Amino acid sequence: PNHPLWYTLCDRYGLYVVDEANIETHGMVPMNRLTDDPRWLPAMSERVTRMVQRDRNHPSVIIWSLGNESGHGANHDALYRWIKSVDPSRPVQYEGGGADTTATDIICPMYARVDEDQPFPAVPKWSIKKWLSLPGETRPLILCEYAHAMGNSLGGFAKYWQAFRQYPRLQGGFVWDWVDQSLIKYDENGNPWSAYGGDFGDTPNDAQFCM
Amino acid sequence: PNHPLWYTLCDRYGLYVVDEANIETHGMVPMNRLTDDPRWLPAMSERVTRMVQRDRNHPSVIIWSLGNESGHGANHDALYRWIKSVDPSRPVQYEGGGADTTATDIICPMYARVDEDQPFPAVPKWSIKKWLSLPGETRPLILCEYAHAMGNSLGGFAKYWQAFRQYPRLQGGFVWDWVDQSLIKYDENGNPWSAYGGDFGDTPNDAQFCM
Ligand SMILES: CC(C)S[C@@H]1O[C@H](CO)[C@H](O)[C@H](O)[C@H]1O
Ligand SMILES: CC(C)S[C@@H]1O[C@H](CO)[C@H](O)[C@H](O)[C@H]1O
Ligand code: NA
Ligand code: NA
Ligand code: NA
Ligand code: NA
Repeated sequence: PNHPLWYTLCDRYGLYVVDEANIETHGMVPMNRLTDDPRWLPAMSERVTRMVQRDRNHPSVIIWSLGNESGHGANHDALYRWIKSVDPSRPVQYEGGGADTTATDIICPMYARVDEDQPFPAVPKWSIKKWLSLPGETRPLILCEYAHAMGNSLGGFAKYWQAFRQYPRLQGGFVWDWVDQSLIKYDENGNPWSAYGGDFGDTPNDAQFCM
Repeated sequence: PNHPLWYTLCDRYGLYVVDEANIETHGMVPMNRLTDDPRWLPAMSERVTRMVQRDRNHPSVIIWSLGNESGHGANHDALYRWIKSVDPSRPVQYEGGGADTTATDIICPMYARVDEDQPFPAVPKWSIKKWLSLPGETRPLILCEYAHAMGNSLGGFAKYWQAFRQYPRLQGGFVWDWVDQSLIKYDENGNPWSAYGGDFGDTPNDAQFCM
């Protein structure tokens, strides 16, 4: 959840918002080790329930998200249903565990390509055009993350938009991401420079991936 | 419906057969002027019902077709249901009126392209990949006619098969078509040669489109 003023501005300037719970357990092995553990349901529930209690009156928020990269656990299904029950005015989405689980109203993959499939075991990233028509699938598809803008990037961006415009159910996505997470440091001449992972003695680190 | 021996051979050699009623009113304006006319329901019913009564015991026949290029009329819906009722063991298909009407269990367009949409009024031919995922659509797609092999042709044939293999619901199609409808004529020297439309004084005619 963001600083409270953010929603006020989106309400007034006009931007659709996906409000997301502060829940990410990416480094766990497997990714859903905590989210499928009932012992952690309480902690997770508050991160979801208290967000809804705080932001449910903001018109800018149109979709609720159960968090990010935490695999797919039984706790997600429980909280998915809690939200659907308490606030039926907004769809609920969550990408963990394959982007099309029982815990999401929207197929919301991250970095699924336009025409090329990436058949990873258990959690494949199908071509988005293909994903829509898989047997029995009927939901809209909006990428929660796509077009990783790291450095000299965004090659192939037009291919996504051509598909978005051609396929009714391909309803867009959220580019990753808005601003480089570089930090200011100062050299001997007191000149400020942009720093990334590892520049503060932090280790281990993932260097420029924060930009 | 074909010569009776054809079904015998298909049963024994092994070929899936689409048995089609002898009904085509392509030349009408609009194309469904007769098929939507109840006065013509009797004549049409016999062409469908008598076909089913004759070939319903052939295992090679796996799909029934209500005919060809006769637009979409109420008579089609009536006969679609008649077949569904008397023989639930075989899906019923029909391309007329848009290839995805209420008279077909299979999206069976003719010459719909792989990636390119052909937004014709009332009866558009959508890209086959796009067709499968249109809002609310769930049926399989098998082209009743594609890759018009007229003369030096079949360019782009590989594009269809790549799509067929990638998309579960794109289950193939029927190339148009098997053999040139050329007829033999003889010159002054008694030497035989292949003739087409117009070579018999027949006029008006459509020349080489029979091949
Ligand atoms: C396979 C790893 C790179 S995971 C990858 O790292 C990215 C770095 O910007 C983002 O955080 C993505 O959301 C994450 O899935
Ligand atoms: C005249 C075309 C626009 S209609 C086209 O003609 C073809 C000729 O081989 C086939 O008969 C197709 O089935 C028919 O739709
Ligand atoms: Na779209
Ligand atoms: Na990053
Ligand atoms: Na297929
Ligand atoms: Na022809």
